[PDB]
Amino acid sequence: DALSLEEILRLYNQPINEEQAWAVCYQCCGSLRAAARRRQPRHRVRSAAQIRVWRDGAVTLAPAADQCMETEVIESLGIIIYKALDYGLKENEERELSPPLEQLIDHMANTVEAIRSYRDVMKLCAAHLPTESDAPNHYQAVCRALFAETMELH
Repeated sequence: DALSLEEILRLYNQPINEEQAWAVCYQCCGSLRAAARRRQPRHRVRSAAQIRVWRDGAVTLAPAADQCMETEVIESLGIIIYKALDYGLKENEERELSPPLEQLIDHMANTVEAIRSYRDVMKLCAAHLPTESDAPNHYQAVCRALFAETMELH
């Protein structure tokens, strides 16, 4: 009923595509934003195991095998996302990321030459679309589908 992003990465044994990153990012903060709104303990994104992907097409961060501020969660999330977008490459090689995406990840994880809150992140994910107002439906579908298609592999 929910696949961890790490299960999805093992079954396909390949990286998520750009869009899927944009999705997981949006979906995921959207869940974090709505958990801080109920004032819930903030968890760091340790590994892609914690990123539960839902049938209905939500993405929610789990608590890890185990203070800490918002900007930190954003960052640790951005990192897993990079790492996922990275699956199965060696050291010498890194993936050509489409600039607005590099630019998103670099900003979430502090790798640049602003973004202080989950909200900020979504405004950016949503900016990636031809119509800004489409985000919450598109990024559902996208994830909804990444679940469906992964269950087809079993």
